[PDB]
Amino acid sequence: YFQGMVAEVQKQAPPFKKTAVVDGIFEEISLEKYKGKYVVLAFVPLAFSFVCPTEIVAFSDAAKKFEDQGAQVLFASTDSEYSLLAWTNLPRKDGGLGPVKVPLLADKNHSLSRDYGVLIEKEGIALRGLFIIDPKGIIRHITINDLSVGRNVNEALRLVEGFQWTDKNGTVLPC
Amino acid sequence: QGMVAEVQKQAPPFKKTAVVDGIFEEISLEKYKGKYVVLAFVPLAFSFVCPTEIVAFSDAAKKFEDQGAQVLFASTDSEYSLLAWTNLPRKDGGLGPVKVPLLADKNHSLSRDYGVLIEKEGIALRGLFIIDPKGIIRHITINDLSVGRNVNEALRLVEGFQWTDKNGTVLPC
Amino acid sequence: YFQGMVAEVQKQAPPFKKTAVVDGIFEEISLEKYKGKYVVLAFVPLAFSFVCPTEIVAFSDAAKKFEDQGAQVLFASTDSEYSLLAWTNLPRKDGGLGPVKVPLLADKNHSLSRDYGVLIEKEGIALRGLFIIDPKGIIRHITINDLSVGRNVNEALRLVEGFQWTDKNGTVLPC
Amino acid sequence: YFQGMVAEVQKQAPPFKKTAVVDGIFEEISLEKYKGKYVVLAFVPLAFSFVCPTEIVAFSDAAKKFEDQGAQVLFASTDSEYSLLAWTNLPRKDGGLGPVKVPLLADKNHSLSRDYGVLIEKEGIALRGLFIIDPKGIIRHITINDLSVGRNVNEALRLVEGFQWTDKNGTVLPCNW
Amino acid sequence: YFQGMVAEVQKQAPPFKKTAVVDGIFEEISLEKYKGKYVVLAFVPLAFSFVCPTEIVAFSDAAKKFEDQGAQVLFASTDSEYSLLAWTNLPRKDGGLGPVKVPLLADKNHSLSRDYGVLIEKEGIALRGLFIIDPKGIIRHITINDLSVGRNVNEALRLVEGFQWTDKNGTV
Amino acid sequence: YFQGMVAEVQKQAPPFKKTAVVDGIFEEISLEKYKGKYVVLAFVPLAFSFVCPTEIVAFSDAAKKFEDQGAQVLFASTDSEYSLLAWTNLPRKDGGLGPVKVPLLADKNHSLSRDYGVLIEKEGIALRGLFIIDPKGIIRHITINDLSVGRNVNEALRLVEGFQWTDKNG
Amino acid sequence: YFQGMVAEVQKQAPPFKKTAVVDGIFEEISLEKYKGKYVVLAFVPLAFSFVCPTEIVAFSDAAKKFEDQGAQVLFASTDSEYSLLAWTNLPRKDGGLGPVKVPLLADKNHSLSRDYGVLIEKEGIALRGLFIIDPKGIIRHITINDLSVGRNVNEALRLVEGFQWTDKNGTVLPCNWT
Amino acid sequence: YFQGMVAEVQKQAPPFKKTAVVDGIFEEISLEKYKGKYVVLAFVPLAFSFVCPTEIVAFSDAAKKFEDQGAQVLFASTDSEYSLLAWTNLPRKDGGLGPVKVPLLADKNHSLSRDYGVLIEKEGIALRGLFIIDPKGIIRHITINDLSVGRNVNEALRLVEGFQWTDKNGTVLPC
Amino acid sequence: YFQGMVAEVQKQAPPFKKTAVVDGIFEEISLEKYKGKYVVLAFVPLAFSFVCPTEIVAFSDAAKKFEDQGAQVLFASTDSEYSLLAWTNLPRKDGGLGPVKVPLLADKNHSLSRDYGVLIEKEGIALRGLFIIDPKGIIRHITINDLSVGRNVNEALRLVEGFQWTDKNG
Amino acid sequence: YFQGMVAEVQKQAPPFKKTAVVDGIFEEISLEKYKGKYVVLAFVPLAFSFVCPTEIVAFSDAAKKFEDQGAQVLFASTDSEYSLLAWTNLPRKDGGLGPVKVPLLADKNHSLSRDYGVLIEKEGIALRGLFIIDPKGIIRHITINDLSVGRNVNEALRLVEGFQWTDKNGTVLPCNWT
Repeated sequence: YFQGMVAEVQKQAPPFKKTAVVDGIFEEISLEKYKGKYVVLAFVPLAFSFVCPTEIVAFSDAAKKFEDQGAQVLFASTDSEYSLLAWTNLPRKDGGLGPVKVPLLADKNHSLSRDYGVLIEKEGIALRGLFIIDPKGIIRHITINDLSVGRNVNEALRLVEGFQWTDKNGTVLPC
Repeated sequence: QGMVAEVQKQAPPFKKTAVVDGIFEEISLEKYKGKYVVLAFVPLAFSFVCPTEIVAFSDAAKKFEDQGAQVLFASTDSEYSLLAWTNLPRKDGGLGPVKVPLLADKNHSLSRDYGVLIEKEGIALRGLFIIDPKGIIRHITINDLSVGRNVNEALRLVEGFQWTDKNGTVLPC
Repeated sequence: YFQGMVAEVQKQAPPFKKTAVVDGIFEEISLEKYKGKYVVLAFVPLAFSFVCPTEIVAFSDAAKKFEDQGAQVLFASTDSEYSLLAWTNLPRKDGGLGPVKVPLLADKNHSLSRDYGVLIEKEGIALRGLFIIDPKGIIRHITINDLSVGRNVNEALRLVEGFQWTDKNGTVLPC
Repeated sequence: YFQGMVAEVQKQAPPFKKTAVVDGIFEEISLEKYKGKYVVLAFVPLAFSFVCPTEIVAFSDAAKKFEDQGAQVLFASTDSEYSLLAWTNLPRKDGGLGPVKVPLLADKNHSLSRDYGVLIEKEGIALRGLFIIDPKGIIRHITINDLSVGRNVNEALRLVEGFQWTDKNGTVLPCNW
Repeated sequence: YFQGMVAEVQKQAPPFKKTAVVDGIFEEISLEKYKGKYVVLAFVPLAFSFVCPTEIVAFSDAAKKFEDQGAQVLFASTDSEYSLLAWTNLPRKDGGLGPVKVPLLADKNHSLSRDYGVLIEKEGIALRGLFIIDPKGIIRHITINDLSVGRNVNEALRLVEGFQWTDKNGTV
Repeated sequence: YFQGMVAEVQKQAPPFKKTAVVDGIFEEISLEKYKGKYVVLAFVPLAFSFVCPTEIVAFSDAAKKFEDQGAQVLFASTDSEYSLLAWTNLPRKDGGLGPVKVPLLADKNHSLSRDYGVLIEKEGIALRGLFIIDPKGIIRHITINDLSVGRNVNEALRLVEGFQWTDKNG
Repeated sequence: YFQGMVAEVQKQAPPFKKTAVVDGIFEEISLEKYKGKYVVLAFVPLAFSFVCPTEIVAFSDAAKKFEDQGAQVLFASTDSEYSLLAWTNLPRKDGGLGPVKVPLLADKNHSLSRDYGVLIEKEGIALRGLFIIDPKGIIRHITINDLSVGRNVNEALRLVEGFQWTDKNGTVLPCNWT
Repeated sequence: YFQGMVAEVQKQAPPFKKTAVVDGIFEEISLEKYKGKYVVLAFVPLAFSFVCPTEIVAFSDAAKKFEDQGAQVLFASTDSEYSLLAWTNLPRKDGGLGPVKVPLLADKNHSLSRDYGVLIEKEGIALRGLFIIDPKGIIRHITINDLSVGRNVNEALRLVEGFQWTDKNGTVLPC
Repeated sequence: YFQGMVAEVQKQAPPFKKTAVVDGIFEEISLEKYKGKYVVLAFVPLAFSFVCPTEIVAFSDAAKKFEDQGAQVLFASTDSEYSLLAWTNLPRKDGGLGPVKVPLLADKNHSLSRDYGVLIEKEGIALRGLFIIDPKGIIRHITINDLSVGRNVNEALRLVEGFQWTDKNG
Repeated sequence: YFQGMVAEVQKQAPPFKKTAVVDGIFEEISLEKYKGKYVVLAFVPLAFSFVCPTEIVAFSDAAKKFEDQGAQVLFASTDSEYSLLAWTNLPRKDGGLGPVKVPLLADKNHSLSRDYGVLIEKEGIALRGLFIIDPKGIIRHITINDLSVGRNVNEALRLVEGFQWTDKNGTVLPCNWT
């Protein structure tokens, strides 16, 4: 990897070091921290708002399903740490997300959304990306949607599992 | 003019020789404006991994016709390679006569332009792209070569936009 | 506005038409709107920031005075239109900014905090500023103050009163 | 600082060395002279301006308040050291500035007002700029009142005195002073 | 030779390394494997054409007639090595090319079709080329035939014979 | 075709104008002249050389077969027109060649042999190039040999007859 | 003449537009205003200085003599028009300039000196140049001296009246006479 | 001094080395030769040129008045050294110059006039310039006369005797 | 011909218009007036030269010799017309060449000297050049000796004497 | 001569190396070969050209007169090596120049004709050149004639000796003496 590249499947993923909200406190999160696992990132338009984050509630509520089986879930938004933290902090009648079981990252300089070729430059928001990274820092799987349609946590899950297994074995189940 | 197919933007036009029911016919992305399109790439003509996903992929046609969507496969393999790979039976690893167009990107323009081309290897990737009737790409999937994509994801995601784009209104939630 | 520059005193203010939360609704707001009036532009901390009860309340209390004396204030920040809303809805007794009587002008794509050169792209945060802009669009009083300081409402209305006086009639006052 | 950056807050202020009128005699002034002790650099538009001289007198009275806090006041304009020295040497009552307790600067070569962004290129004069410079030579505040309005010395004083708080505490105080 | 060049007569042949089919097994045949020997480099464009490729069977059946003079036969095309392998396993009756004793190089990225300059960049295929490369790696020969017919078998022997006799004895 | 390009199969033939020996006398020959017959444009290395005559006599003697099939035969070289004409005068026993029935184009400034890129520049000579041009100005065949072995008489004639059929039929 | 060029004899003189001190009031002086007369353009380094430079006085009295001979004197400096104005309103005995009958131009933005090549960039003053510019706008004569020494006014008038004469006759004079 | 700038006031005199006619012989004159003296460089229009006999003779005649304050005088032109030679031999009485006691700097490839900027590009002669240089190599005064006004022995010298003294004093000089 | 070239045989020697010494006075000559005749331009090292007046008087002496064959003799040097004029008015005792019968041009500003490529930028002088311009404006001949040898006038227009007869004229 | 200068008087003679027809066989000729002698280089357009080859015969039959003085004659043309061969194998009655006493250089890639700029570039031929070259490899004389007129040998010799004689004493000769 060099600085100046956009993420491209099969190639080294751009590294980060960023402030993050973990279980209600501030923590510094990097890609090197998780090297040795797979790391899943998913993007969303807007904090503290509608659009019905079906997929985010799915992943975060499904966080456990990722953890044991060998995957690491990460969220991201172009907000600052204070908005994300406040939006896990506050209750649901205040428009909160409630506490979640996965690490959340604040990219407030846009570096990540720029890195993976998601950011909408005019709107300062992100399309719906889903990217999967391996323990060597390579991006195995990417899905991207427009902002009217959601995710599938189970598709990503089994695909993760499969790529994991096939890496060590080098085979792939037939058909 | 690197077009670089990207989500929520116009689809790059391409015109490529393709097989429609065992006969040579020119297929462009122009034909179906007004209809959805799912453009899916396969690694190799006569690949070595497994036949019987492929037999299941080639079988699904009516499912995108009911909800008003077109299926297309493309590869950097030649038009002829794809044809002959429909003409070989499945027992030998082939296909047989099938109902889906098989696009030939040998010239590398299409696959390059959508960013699924591996420039060193001159082979396609696991790509899948959804293009709406007005030309905007609403979805893309990419997997690493070794594991296949899923027809069910495409089928679901096309109808999500069927209903939501159809209404013209926000939805609860 | 050349499609260039940054920000400079005198020469006409960079125009913008974006969005804002005015009194809890999203009114489409442009600086074009306020031609014929003075406009005072003020930048604020990130959502859910860390500040005392008095300072913040002050400028909401004087919010009405700009409406009175013949001028319009624009709160703005590199924050998001939705997050800010969340930070007015949440009442003060619970730690939220509470209701404010001025527009909160939302720049999440960094346009506003970019034209005026207050954004340090590393932090994604805007430094304090006061820009006096006449009905003609000319930037006259520049203030970069800095993160920690109160936006002085008596200096802001001193500016409104005095500048408006000197261009409205033309005689200064000595000394 | 690299040779042609226009001054920007939080970054090393452009260093200068310039002819200056101090206490009726010529002296060279540069950033490096003042090291850690703060510096307040203020520009004045014109020597022998028709504007009220009072803006200046107050500054002298406030200089001592800047001194007790470990700060230093400075003045600058595109006028040459003869115009500025002539504008101090004439009594306050006769239309000049008379003697004052604060240094001046002769920018006759127009370097500073550029590098610091307070210059009007066509007029070859300075705006009302105010720069507050730190021990390590960092610009944490700038204010520009255009040309029709002078500055507020109690404002600037709270700003110096008040940034010493954030510096020496290492923290930001929403309500403190 | 700088990289980026096109094949030129009396000059070093552009180096290449590819995957190639040998008797139904993958092998990396590169170029250097054959140093010290004439190297017959032939391109056959995309397969599956009505016209009869009977001439290639003359080479394949005569390849022991060739090899005795110290030559290595190679064909190539822009298909994938799995594609080539499929057209190699398909018998000749049903439109394939079943038997071969000669390596078939798959260059789909075009490095081989592009580097010796037999290419149509828009068609992603070559013309019908042949390059005879001496033991030093120099291109001694260039033939290019159009798409309608093909090349000629005895010509290659006549020329390779000629360059053997002339390169050995010095007399022309 | 654009100027500066090199010829190739399927592409327009470069135009040129050159001094040439025709049945013993100078003439200005240009490619556009012969549009409407096939044209076999070949090159040969040097005047008063050794391998050349026995080869050249082959196509030269065939002039009636190529003019019967509606073709025109041309050789070219970087030697001077004078060297070709004198060559044509020198009789095969003592002579290099003997008089001949086919036009011969001498490019002494070297620009032509550049145009089709068969010229070996460092030596200022040309290989044995073989080009077949149709009435539309398209090259249907190319052969590039080295200097030690001649081409063939039968192959060009067989090829011209071969492409005629596909042109007119299918 | 084009923007950015340096003043050179035999070429069109760069025009000028500047705020100037004319008889106690501000007036903007331009070159097109004098077309039909010669213009003697001069420069002085700094207002409110010592050593009572008398070159200026010489160009004032001699300005009377020019207008008698039909020429126009102009100074200039990059001192601001307030410094110059204050220094004209200032009586001479105090170190001031006293009253003056010639226009005095303010170069405050340095645009003119860069075009006649008399500007000192790092010191921000103008050399002592002397340019005689005719109705056609051409420079026939150049005198540049170091700032420390005054010009000879008598030579200025000598040659000025000189080139008006030679311009009328269209031929050189072997021996100057007065 | 950098090659390509055309002299200036206060700036190093361009170095040059040019064959010169001195008292009927050829000698190499470089300005380095005169380091430690003042040097004066004047340009005469031509050789055998039509000019008043009295004006030309008087200027040449004074090398004593320059020597007495320790200064060297030099004339120059673009003609070849042989033409100027013939003009120093050819008696004044005949309409010529006559013998002359100061070197004659002739440059027929024009270098000198180019370095000092008096080269008239399309003529090939220089106007009447006279330059004063001190025992450093700095240019203290520059006069470019038009070709129709000769020099003034008193105006060329007066400034010289003045610079010797104003420099020598090393003290400020009262009004 | 181009603007900025030097000079080349057959590329039409750069024209000019330049002040010339003619029979003792100044007269304006260009390479125009002589269209229709040949012109021989020749350069000499110096004016007032200390070297060899004899060859010089012998050079000037031939004028009618070029008029009879329809040719015009001009010389050129970097000495000014005021520097070069004085050199025809001086007797031998002072080193004078004498009054001469052929025009002598002063190229002081170097335009020509540089144009024809004989100039030495360092020395600021021209080597002895010779050019023959034909009525049609084409350079038919050029000779350039180094400075140590003059011109054989026989070598000067001998070539002209040949060109008259090559033209055939009838 | 920096490799990409064109032949110019007093500058290093361009180095060149060529196959040549000398006395009925080939050979390699270089400028490097002769260092220590002068060299007189002449061009002629083409082989079996129907302008009279009297210019070539002149120097050739005179080759020894350009020798005893310690000089060497060189001919060059754009012809091939077998073109000059065929052109030396015709006796003069047939239009050829027969055997020759001087080296005949064959430049068929033009490097010599391009180096000295005597190429006619569109036609790939040569004008009639004559150049004088010193032992130190520097061109002190150049003559170009059109194709229509030859090059007098005697004049050329006259130009050959004097340069030698004056190089030896470093003294110029005012008035020439055979």
